[PDB]
Amino acid sequence: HMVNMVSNPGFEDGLDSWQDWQQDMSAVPEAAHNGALGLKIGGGKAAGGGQDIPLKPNTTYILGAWAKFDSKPAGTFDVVVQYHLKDANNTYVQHILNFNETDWTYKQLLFTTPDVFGSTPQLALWKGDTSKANLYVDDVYLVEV
Ligand SMILES: OC[C@H]1O[C@@H](O[C@H]2[C@H](O)[C@H](O)[C@H](O[C@H]3[C@H](O)[C@H](O)[C@H](O[C@H]4[C@H](O)[C@H](O)[C@H](O[C@H]5[C@H](O)[C@H](O)[C@H](O)O[C@@H]5CO)O[C@@H]4CO)O[C@@H]3CO)O[C@@H]2CO)[C@@H](O)[C@@H](O)[C@@H]1O
Ligand SMILES: [Ca+2]
Repeated sequence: HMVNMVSNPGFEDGLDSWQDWQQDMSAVPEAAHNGALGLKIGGGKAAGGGQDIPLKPNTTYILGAWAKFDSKPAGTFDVVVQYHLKDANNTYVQHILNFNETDWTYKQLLFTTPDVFGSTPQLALWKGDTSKANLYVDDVYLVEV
């Protein structure tokens, strides 16, 4: 843990640097874990957003995040680093944190990138749950160790 690769990782600059795929995202105080703002992804449909992050090859990273649903979900909220390999079929690979908690929860995983990327890595915040539960996420981490 030295440098955070994620731009606008605490949503303190609103939605700056975050793609909004289903127009279901807002940066609002009610969703804050730290600072003034957090990301709210509205319940009722599957929705999310993300950021393209070029990574170094052959390198070990920690992916981490804080999340909570404001109500018991049926599915999960997922934070993912995803990219294609450069191989026989360009395998798609996903390093996935799953959340279903209604208290602020920090989760983290470790992964090591391939020698060659088949595509540019993407950090996705994917609230696949389809209940009425709203999802809060804040303080996302992607750091080389
Ligand atoms: O909308 C216009 C906009 O689209 C953009 O492209 C988006 C696209 O719209 C989707 O939102 C898409 O969403 C995908 C996520 O990126 C991610 O790939 C996600 O991956 C899932 C996976 O499908 C599967 O569900 C998996 O389930 C796991 C689970 O997490 C757990 O591990 C369990 O134990 O195992 C199961 C497997 O059984 O988990 C992953 C959860 O992250 O799926 C979504 C696909 O529906 O992302 C696209 C961007 O990458 C852009 O094209 C944009 O330009 C355009 O304007
Ligand atoms: Ca914040």
